[PDB]
Amino acid sequence: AIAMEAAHSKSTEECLAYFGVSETTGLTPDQVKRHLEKYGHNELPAEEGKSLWELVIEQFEDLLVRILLLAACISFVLAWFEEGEETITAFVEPFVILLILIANAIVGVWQERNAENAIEALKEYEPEMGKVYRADRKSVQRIKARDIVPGDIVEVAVGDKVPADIRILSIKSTTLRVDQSILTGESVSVIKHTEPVPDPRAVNQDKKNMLFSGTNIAAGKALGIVATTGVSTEIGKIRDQMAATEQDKTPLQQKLDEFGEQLSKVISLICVAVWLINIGHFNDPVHGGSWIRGAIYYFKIAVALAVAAIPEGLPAVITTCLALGTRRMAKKNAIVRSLPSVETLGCTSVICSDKTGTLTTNQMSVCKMFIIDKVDGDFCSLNEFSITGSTYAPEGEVLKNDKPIRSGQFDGLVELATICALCNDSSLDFNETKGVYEKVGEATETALTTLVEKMNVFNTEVRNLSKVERANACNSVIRQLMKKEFTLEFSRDRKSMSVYCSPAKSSRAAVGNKMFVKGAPEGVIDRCNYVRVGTTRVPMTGPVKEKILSVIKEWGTGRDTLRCLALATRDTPPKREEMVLDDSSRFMEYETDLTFVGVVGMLDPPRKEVMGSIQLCRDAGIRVIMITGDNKGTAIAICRRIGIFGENEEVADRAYTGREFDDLPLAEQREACRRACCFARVEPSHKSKIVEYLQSYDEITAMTGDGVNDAPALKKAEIGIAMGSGTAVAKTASEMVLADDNFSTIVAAVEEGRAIYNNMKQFIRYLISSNVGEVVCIFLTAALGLPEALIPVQLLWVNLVTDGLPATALGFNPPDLDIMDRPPRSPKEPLISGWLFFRYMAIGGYVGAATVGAAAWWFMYAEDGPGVTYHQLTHFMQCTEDHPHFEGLDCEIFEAPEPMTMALSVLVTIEMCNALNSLSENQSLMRMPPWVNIWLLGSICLSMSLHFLILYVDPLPMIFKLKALDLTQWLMVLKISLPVIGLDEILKFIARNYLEG
Ligand SMILES: Nc1ncnc2c1ncn2[C@@H]1O[C@H](COP(=O)(O)O)[C@H]2OC3(O[C@H]21)C([N+](=O)[O-])=CC([N+](=O)[O-])C=C3[N+](=O)[O-]
Ligand SMILES: [Mg+2]
Ligand SMILES: [Mg+2]
Ligand code: NA
Repeated sequence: AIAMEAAHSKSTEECLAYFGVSETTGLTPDQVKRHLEKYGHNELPAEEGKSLWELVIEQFEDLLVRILLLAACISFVLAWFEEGEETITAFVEPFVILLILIANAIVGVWQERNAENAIEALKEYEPEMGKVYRADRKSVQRIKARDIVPGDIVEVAVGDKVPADIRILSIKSTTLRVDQSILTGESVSVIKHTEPVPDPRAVNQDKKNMLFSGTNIAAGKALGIVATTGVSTEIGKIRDQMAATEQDKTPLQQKLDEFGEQLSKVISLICVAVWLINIGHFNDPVHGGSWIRGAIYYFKIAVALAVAAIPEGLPAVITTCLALGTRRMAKKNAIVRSLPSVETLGCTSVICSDKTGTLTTNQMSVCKMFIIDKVDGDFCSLNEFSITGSTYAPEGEVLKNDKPIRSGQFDGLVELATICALCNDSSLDFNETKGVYEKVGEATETALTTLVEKMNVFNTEVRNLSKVERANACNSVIRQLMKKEFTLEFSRDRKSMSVYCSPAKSSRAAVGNKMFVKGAPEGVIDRCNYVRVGTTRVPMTGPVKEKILSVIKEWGTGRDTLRCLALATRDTPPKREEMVLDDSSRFMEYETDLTFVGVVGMLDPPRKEVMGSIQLCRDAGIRVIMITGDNKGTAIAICRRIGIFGENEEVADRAYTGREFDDLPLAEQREACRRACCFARVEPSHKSKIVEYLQSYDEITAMTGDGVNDAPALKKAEIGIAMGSGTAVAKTASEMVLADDNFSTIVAAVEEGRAIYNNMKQFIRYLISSNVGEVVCIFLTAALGLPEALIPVQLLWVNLVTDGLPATALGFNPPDLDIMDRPPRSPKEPLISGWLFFRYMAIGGYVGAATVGAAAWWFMYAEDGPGVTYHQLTHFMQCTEDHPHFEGLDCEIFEAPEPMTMALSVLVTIEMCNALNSLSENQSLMRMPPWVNIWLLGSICLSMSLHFLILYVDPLPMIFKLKALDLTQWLMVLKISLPVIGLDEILKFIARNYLEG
């Protein structure tokens, strides 16, 4: 018994005992190390996978490979029992088949392993984490879930993942709800308690005092103690049940297997059609005149073709593509959770992004602020100000009219600054490490803390105070004046919050306790009946309200697009008891009969790149919808400002608020979505509905989200996008995660999606095309009787290079060139277009011709070379027998190692040229010089060394039936290959200047 048995049936002390730790200290470095060695890291077994060798063996089991590797033994164990003994070639022949076949598996394992690596390494970008308490310090630590030792103290809050099996110690919140969907199969969140369950053998649905490793905190916060980790996890003892869940294949991978297998069919027919037509040649003297031998040799030709020219692993290539793709993506702060996601991402047609934080920086600060100044019936003067310093740091002055003043010398600004600090839940904190201050709570509010500290409306000291105390200086001071009794926080219905305070130097304070109100101006204003003019209060007249509002609009609608709130108090607050501090609806009741003090106005600029990334979207034909927390006015403004909306365009109907939407009928809602770009003050549901309608127009939609309650809409979206600083519960629902929470990154991701598509297309063209040619060649020698240009072994070598090195080097092609200037790709369109197929044949076929051509040339038009048998090079089987056409031509010439070291000498170089045509799908080599993909270029040279080496190191060429050639002859190779560069080039030009899309 290594595990703590039935903690579900124990008390909190019985659990704090078994390991021995306090919920203040946590596990000491000692016990940390001790449990780390006795129980081990909280993670599954480092499963091995397989060995190279064994995998190679597995690959050696094909119908064709078993057949061929045997059909070569027959022709060898026969070439020994004949009459005419020169056995060396037939001896080494089936062995080379073996060596080559092995080298197939070599690259096989090589590339798959490469694909496997780009999978695992994705997880390095987003490790598992959790909050713990250990003896080190009394603060909250975060660590990788593998670093959690069964025994330490775990902290869980709204949006986190239970990193281990914990027994609940303290329900920090009030109602603890847990998303156990992954294990218990119960999506609906369950409530949790600290009472001990009786039955130790109780089912999960009963152990409602336990939190399971992989379940998600849905509502509230909690503390607990770890009982088991590693494999003994309630989930870990089930993960042995299913190890293989890659159940599903993208419609693209599908469409590809469909086509590629369908090609396998044609490749097979025009294979046993090659062997079949050569039946009258089963009795030739060279075959010892044996039907059996005849069928053996040509059977080798057909099968050898089958084995090479057949597509070795199409589904693998897609994989190679995504692997490599996701690697670049993740490197760009685009963490792609699912694989199919990426394929889809290319087709992204719509992007729903949130303004706050994603489209803007969220560097919250207060730009301007105003208060009433003089009121005389219709005369109403304002006090406009400006506060310098966009930072969260209190390093700025409060200008008035471009001249700095002293906030304190205005009573309006006094009450103002107080409201701020006393309506503030967050505050600041100087950080020593980074050497800067940082928010502590909601940034909206913090910017307020900053303002107060900048205002210093009590002239308190600063320079003599440390940069640590400095941060909460004036704030503390304001707390010294007022005691925060209770708070009535926000509610999207009334749009505000209030606090309640009593004076400092006062014990019997009846008419000394006040109420501080901060909320959106819209509303806060309408519930104001008085206006504070310095330390006075005059009745809140129409005209005043009228002006107040005019400014608020100027600011919000201005080239500053300012989020501004209105601050006010209640001098006549209901009895410290008359308030029932429970019901939200009642809270607005108490927040009436107010005095309007002032209006702050605040900024959170849009990320620099954004403008550009949006303009780009327009180019790539993608649509962009901003969802924001601002009113329609400000939202439209922001939209105009960042290029979502034009400077002058009529947006009347292209932007909605939650309300407006809801006040629409559904048939018209669906209608809106088709042209909407800006949504404001919407509810979490609205997202999902928006997505819905966007689907209804066959849009591929990216949806940003980061809230627990976002999860449904994200999940409904084609591409869910969760923020890196978002709920993990949100991320579990999303297809991709934004490391840098940036809208610009989204856009880059989409671009990458498109580029990957291209690379997939590149690896394909060159594959399929090369192989097309690989067949036509061997079919021509069969359709013309020509002494075959390549023999089985020669062909399997070339193949074993073409799809071995220069092929994989295409996995290193850079992105294309007009990739973003075209409209988004449709998931509906076919993988290989009609024109593309033709392109494949054109090149492919061409390669066969220049393969038999290379032979044809060394004979008929054989310059300075033997043969020169102009006509009837066709029949060569009529030579030993019917030789009245023989003239200075020995028969053993159609068996010369020259036409071979021509065909093959050309093919290998033609494949190099083809590899270069496959840099860009449509873009010329003039626009995309071949010196662009260094790696590919490298493969060429490597391959070239092997070709030379199989011609110049005697063991090789002899065994391969190949004699090297002179320069006067290499010229023919080039003069015969390079025309492909040009042919494809021509074709690309038509695809380019005629069928752009
Ligand atoms: N559905 C909605 N309907 C109306 N207003 C909303 C809505 N959603 C958010 N808001 C308000 O829009 C703002 C968010 O940007 P975003 O990132 O959300 O797009 C939010 O700021 C405050 O109320 C919020 C707020 N608060 O806790 O959330 C507290 C406030 N306070 O009293 O201190 C004031 C808010 N305010 O808007 O004035
Ligand atoms: Mg092949
Ligand atoms: Mg938000
Ligand atoms: Na989803």
